Amino acid sequence: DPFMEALGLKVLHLAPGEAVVAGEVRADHLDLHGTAHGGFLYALADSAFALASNTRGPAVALSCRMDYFRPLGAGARVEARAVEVNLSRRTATYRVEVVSEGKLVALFTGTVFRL
Amino acid sequence: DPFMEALGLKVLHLAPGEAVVAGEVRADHLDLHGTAHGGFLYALADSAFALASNTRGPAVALSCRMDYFRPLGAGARVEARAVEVNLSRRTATYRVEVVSEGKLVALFTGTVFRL
Amino acid sequence: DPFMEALGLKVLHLAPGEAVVAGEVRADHLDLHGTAHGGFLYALADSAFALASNTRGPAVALSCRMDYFRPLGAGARVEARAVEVNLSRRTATYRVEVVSEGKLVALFTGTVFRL
Amino acid sequence: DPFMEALGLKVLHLAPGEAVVAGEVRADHLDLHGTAHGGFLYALADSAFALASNTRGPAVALSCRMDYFRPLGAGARVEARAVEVNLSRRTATYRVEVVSEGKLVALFTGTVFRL
Ligand SMILES: [Cl-]
Ligand SMILES: [Mg+2]
Repeated sequence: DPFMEALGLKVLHLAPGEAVVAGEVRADHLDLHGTAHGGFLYALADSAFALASNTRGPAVALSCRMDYFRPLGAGARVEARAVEVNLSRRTATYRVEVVSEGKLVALFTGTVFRL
Repeated sequence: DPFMEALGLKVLHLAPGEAVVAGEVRADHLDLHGTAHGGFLYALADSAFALASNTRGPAVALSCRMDYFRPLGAGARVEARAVEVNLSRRTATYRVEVVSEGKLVALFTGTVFRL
Repeated sequence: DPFMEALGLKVLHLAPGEAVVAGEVRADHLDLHGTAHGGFLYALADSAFALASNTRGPAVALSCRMDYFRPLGAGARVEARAVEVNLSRRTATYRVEVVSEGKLVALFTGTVFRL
Repeated sequence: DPFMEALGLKVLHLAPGEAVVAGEVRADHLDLHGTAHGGFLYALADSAFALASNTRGPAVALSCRMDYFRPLGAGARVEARAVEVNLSRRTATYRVEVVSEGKLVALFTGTVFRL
């Protein structure tokens, strides 16, 4: 995955219906506030979401939600843990918890269309 | 904005409560499908969202939704147009339309907490 | 629609990809705070959403988002105005504005899976 | 809660950061398809969401997401089980699972603004 690699993300866990992607907030991931850009944290969660969902077969995202709980400073290590919430014949939904220092710093919810 | 620059995004319009950010889907923005990664398109929309929201004063994102309508291939030019939907004293909501070739390819909805 | 009827909702306008549903905040629509229950406002928006999407053929709702901006008191007349944002072969997305006395009370965003 | 009462909903469990609300899909809860109206299921989840969040002090809902997985028929007994995902100084987020006959019917995600 080009974008994943470009962001320095690594797959730490992969299994049917699940995946964990980890990354560090680098200097090129900060925003106007000096903290982790919302797009970086989303990209992280979305990547885990893409991996987990596609273990069930080709799937494309339809709708995703991202809830942010605490701004992260440069150097933070973040992990996105994707778990399967629902698996239908044409769609599937996953929950992705974004964790840093053992606490949930963001919550991602996404649904895909199964090809 | 470091992440914005790292993704090759440019601000094309800025005004009270609004902003337009544009970018091109580069080789480092593709995903496992060979099309624009969901995180790239979100980062684009989120950047316009951040700019528009912060014209009203310091604001941080609370919850955002991204709805994807068509996968984009390498080289696509994309524009994220942010408009203010609601402005309250402690929160504000924006709609961000992602357009390519004159058509809406994604819809972003986000709410911020005003600092 | 039984639930619509039960809540006293009326279809004011219905055309390709759009619909307007109206209702009044009744005594049986209030929450403890004494204002319009979030579920009532959602039911109103969801009803317009359903009618607008049906104009394109049978479909089932997948994911919906409701953003609340202002509280409504008992007796308020309110409307849900749905418009089509995207129509694809397999899904469709609509925006629904909940309005009362000329003010935007809430914003509903929803996607359906076309059957 | 008037609206809760009107829909026949019952509070089964209420503890710090969590709540369980139960109800039955009645004749006045159906849509045209003859299945549980999306607004009824949302009202159920929203009610548990409200009760769970109130355990932390007064708060108003900002943004909520509802993901529908399975249709429910008339007479079905259903429950909304809310759990706290995040508690911050100014906001809080909850996950609410809508269950019937041991199956996950829908997933509700909501954030409140703490007063
Ligand atoms: Cl959402
Ligand atoms: Mg009644």
